[PDB]
Amino acid sequence: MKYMITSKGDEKSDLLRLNMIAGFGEYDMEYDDVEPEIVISIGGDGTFLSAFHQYEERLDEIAFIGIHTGHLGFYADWRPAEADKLVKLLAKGEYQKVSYPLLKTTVKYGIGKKEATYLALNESTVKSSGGPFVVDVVINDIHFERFRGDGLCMSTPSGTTAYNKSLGGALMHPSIEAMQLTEMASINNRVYRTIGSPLVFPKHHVVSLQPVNDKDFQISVDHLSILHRDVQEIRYEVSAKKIHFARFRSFPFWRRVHDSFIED
Amino acid sequence: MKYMITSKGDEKSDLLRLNMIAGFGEYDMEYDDVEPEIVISIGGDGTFLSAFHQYEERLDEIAFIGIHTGHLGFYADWRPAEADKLVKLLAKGEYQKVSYPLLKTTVKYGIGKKEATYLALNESTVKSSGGPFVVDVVINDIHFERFRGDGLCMSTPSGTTAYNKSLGGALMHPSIEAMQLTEMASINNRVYRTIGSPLVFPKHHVVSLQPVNDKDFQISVDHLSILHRDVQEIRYEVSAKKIHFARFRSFPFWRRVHDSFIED
Amino acid sequence: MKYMITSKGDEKSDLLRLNMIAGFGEYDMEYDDVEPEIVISIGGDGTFLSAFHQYEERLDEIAFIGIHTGHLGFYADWRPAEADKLVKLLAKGEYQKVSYPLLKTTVKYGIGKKEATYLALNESTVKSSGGPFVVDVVINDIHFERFRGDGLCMSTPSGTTAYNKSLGGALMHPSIEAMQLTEMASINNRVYRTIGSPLVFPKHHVVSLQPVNDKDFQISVDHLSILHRDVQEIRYEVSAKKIHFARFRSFPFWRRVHDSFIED
Amino acid sequence: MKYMITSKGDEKSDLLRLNMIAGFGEYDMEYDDVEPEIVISIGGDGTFLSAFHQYEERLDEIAFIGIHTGHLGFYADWRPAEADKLVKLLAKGEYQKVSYPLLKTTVKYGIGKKEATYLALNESTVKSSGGPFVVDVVINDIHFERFRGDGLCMSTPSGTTAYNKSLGGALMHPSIEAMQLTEMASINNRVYRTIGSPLVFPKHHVVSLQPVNDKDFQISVDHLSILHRDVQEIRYEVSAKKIHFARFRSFPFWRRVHDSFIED
Ligand SMILES: NC(=O)c1ccc[n+]([C@@H]2O[C@H](COP(=O)([O-])OP(=O)(O)OC[C@H]3O[C@@H](n4cnc5c(N)ncnc54)[C@H](OP(=O)(O)O)[C@@H]3O)[C@@H](O)[C@H]2O)c1
Ligand SMILES: NC(=O)c1ccc[n+]([C@@H]2O[C@H](COP(=O)([O-])OP(=O)(O)OC[C@H]3O[C@@H](n4cnc5c(N)ncnc54)[C@H](OP(=O)(O)O)[C@@H]3O)[C@@H](O)[C@H]2O)c1
Ligand SMILES: NC(=O)c1ccc[n+]([C@@H]2O[C@H](COP(=O)([O-])OP(=O)(O)OC[C@H]3O[C@@H](n4cnc5c(N)ncnc54)[C@H](OP(=O)(O)O)[C@@H]3O)[C@@H](O)[C@H]2O)c1
Ligand SMILES: NC(=O)c1ccc[n+]([C@@H]2O[C@H](COP(=O)([O-])OP(=O)(O)OC[C@H]3O[C@@H](n4cnc5c(N)ncnc54)[C@H](OP(=O)(O)O)[C@@H]3O)[C@@H](O)[C@H]2O)c1
Repeated sequence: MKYMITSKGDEKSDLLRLNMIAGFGEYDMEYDDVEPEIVISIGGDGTFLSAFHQYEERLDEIAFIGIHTGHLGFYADWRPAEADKLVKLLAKGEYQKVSYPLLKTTVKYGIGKKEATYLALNESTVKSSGGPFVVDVVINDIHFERFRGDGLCMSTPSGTTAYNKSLGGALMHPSIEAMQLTEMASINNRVYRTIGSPLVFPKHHVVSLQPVNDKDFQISVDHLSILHRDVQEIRYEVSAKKIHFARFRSFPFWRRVHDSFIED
Repeated sequence: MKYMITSKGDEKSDLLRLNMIAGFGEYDMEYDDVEPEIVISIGGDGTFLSAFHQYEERLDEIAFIGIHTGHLGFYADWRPAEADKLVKLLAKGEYQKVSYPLLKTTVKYGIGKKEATYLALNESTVKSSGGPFVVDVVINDIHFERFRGDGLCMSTPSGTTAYNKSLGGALMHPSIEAMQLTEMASINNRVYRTIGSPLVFPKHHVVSLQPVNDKDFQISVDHLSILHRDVQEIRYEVSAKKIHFARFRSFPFWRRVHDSFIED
Repeated sequence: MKYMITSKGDEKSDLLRLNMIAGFGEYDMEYDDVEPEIVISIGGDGTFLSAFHQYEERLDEIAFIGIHTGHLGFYADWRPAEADKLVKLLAKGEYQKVSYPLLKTTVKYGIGKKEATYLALNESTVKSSGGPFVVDVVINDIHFERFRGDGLCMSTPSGTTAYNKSLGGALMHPSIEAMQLTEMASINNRVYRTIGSPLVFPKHHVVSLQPVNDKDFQISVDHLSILHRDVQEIRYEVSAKKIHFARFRSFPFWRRVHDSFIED
Repeated sequence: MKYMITSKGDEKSDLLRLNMIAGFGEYDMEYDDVEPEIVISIGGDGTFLSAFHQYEERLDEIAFIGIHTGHLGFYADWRPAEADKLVKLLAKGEYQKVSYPLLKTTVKYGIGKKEATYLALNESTVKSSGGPFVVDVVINDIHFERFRGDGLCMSTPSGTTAYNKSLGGALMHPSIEAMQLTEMASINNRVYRTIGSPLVFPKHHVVSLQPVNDKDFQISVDHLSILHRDVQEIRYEVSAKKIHFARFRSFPFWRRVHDSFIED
């Protein structure tokens, strides 16, 4: 079946890439970066995030795999030393698929726009253009809070180990179909009030951020960060779409969390 | 159908109880506190927790309802002024059922014991007998961390608004079948290391606490707190059992959270 | 003695300003905004911060007073209804002086620059140009940590109720001659490590931030926020300079904290 | 001059103790554990805390030194390998003295008692007898907050690296004459309100905890933890008394913090 390999582009990753391609030549197995059915990422988690966003229109037709050339990421998942074993396993068709939830982000504007929709594997965040940051937070059409602070982060389950974590969020097992909202430096006094706690939302729950003042926002979706102007609504929900992984071997989520934060 | 009413036992709750009983006399509707199919709690959330634990062997045959005589709890849910409307609605059989996940706790001992199993609607916690507190945390048979601190809290989704919240935990929608673990005053230096973050676990995941030193622990299950001696394992998992509520009207979880923490 | 009055510039503040000026005409008391000995701020804390920064070269020759036209700020301190009583008290010379510590910030560059020095009443912060943020933190010439995250905040004691607070910092009584450093969304895993906790530093302690990558930083000093380029060092220390307040009456710091965050 | 040595009482500490005593025999230098002028602690920080509490009536006449037989504590401060060098230095009278602030705790009761006063080098804490914990917090005679939660911790500056830290407190340089108050699992909703933040208090500020319900409290002072009954007031203040250290060499506080929490 058709595959492609992205590389971080340093000496180590390119050489491993060329080796795997040569390895794949002894099977069938066809290189195709337009319509791959396997996408192998070699580098780190940032490399892996770029690979996902490259093929974010073909998610239902692709199974991703990551190899880490340094740490040990949460998306890659294979050591360089295991590259040969992986070539043989991929070529044999010797894998089950595992799916992780994604986050759908919708930015609505005033005319012209032309709403934009984004898909995130880690998180989307919102901050001001700089700028006091003030939004009304609306959960399933009901006004929940007026947030004043530095911004908000909405994380997928596999994104919980990233930005979500730095902000005091929970780590959620990625079999849970949910998104998690954390505060960045909320202001709380006797007049301005936020929940404080991170909030975890199931599928079909919609979290809507609405401008109070100030309709310009710096919005991030994984690595991408853009200033959006004349924003009417930022709308968060668990995507109907999933990312599929090829595995292969047991490497439990909590073991990855252990290895990354406790040690090994 | 058979019902019973528990009261907080102050003047206000007893009178509302007697009124509802009189109200129920005009229907059928039979009072029975041994095998009720409806359990109405009048008081607060503590009243409601006592009602659940009274009937924790009959959960699959009961639908609970709470009335709050002060605040506004997360389990009750009806204002005293709505008592008459509720009598008519209960009597008519005019309700759908909503189910919340429960937490199963297993305490294993050395001979004699005779493991004990407990069911929690809010949380179970563990602290020392007093006492440095040190446990090994084992997730699905794999050693995750050695926790040193004041204790650990394992919360259900509806318990997230309680003890879980005070500890920095996430608020989780109770449609999510999960349990959440938070730290109490963890010790972290270059030698002792915990994850820090709260952890959210799906069904079938098992979290096991094992003594390092020190086999005596003060274990809480909702209101109940007991010193357990010669403990070999404390085992946490999402229960297969659920609590059923009678509703009635829309009162969304996030609206309850809003009313309780933001205002109204 | 010579005074001046700054106003927030809304209807309420301008009218109170003109009234106080008329009131001051019945005494002596001379209006002078070039070399005032009394600076009265009417508005909020932002108004007060602007007044301080206007006269930050004459601090040793000035006594500040704030009037709040809405809340209740930490710098103002007088209700509009008390304006007449304040005119008489100021004119009589009926006040003792109270001094608060200030924060000195030094930004060093590569040639050309021409180091810049700034004085802060609340805090100075550092974030990236956008941009992973990574700095080496050096305390009294010794390398303390490599910080990776969103930024750092260094707060004076009276600034602790502001940005410092949102970040998890301690509230410090302003009689303590100290500065406090908090983290913004620090990254911590088995490889990247920060202290986590806020750090409180006495006089003469120097905290130095040094670029790792990336020599461009968005630096704030109270309201002012500038992108500095080709930065070699950001240097934090308790200033030798103090701000002087005129009081008047007892309004204890902890009472102000109570009124602002608990209620009243 | 007269000295004494306490040991942790394991094989390693006793042998080092006997060696130092033999070493001290070649000077003058007299062993006296009733009225020592030098107290050397060999073990860890717990060993050191016991040594301080042994001689807490003679603080003004003593200079303490700690040797750590494992880690690296904040009070000891010398490696076993440096024991000989330390004997010679102590015997020569080749040291300046450094003083750290202490915390005075006063427990007032109803008749009989007979107030008790305690001195803490790390912290004093308060929790319930078990037991919802509810106290009124009164700062300099003014009611600041009604705290509901698990307890409160009041830490000295050198205690900030201990229990204070686990609770989210600031690390304070021990040249600052201050005490710091942190919350343990505070309850906060629209009805019950605490400050959240840690509070840092200068000398002469008095923090008073008063029972709301419930006059029984589990009070800790460093290692000591006692249930006090029929309590009317717990009163916290920076002590007029200081602990004196013998040094010797530069080992800056922030370097100790680095070594203990970052690495080395
Ligand atoms: N304060 C914060 O915690 C903070 C601030 C901004 C952004 N971020 C995170 O960085 C990600 C991408 O940022 P960027 O492209 O601008 O580069 P970046 O900030 O330099 O990347 C940050 C680090 O996040 C790691 N990472 C990626 N996914 C992760 C996951 N699911 N769990 C744990 N760590 C993960 C990456 O690992 P590799 O080295 O293997 O690539 C990288 O080292 C975002 O999606 C966000 O989660 C965090
Ligand atoms: N530091 C803390 O946050 C802390 C410490 C110990 C226990 N607790 C909580 O208290 C519960 C029972 O404790 P207790 O029997 O010993 O009496 P308690 O400590 O005096 O009760 C604590 C409060 O928790 C409220 N509560 C109960 N369930 C809740 C929920 N799901 N969400 C938000 N608040 C809730 C109760 O409301 P009502 O007034 O309506 O009854 C009560 O006022 C435990 O299950 C635990 O969650 C909290
Ligand atoms: N996430 C955060 O907590 C956050 C983010 C950015 C900036 N800030 C704070 O805002 C200050 C100025 O910001 P800005 O000029 O850009 O306008 P701003 O962000 O809109 O002002 C923020 C608020 O801080 C209040 N404030 C000022 N000094 C304070 C103090 N010492 N204690 C408690 N609150 C205080 C002001 O009160 P008034 O309404 O009376 O003016 C204002 O409402 C900064 O010095 C910083 O402390 C906080
Ligand atoms: N959750 C918590 O963070 C927690 C809970 C209870 C008590 N404590 C702390 O433990 C101290 C004594 O407790 P204990 O007698 O019952 O024995 P313990 O709890 O077993 O001792 C706790 C640890 O604290 C260390 N320590 C002592 N002073 C310190 C300091 N100033 N900075 C950093 N670490 C320090 C000790 O080091 P050594 O091994 O060298 O002796 C010991 O390992 C208390 O004074 C309190 O600060 C902390």
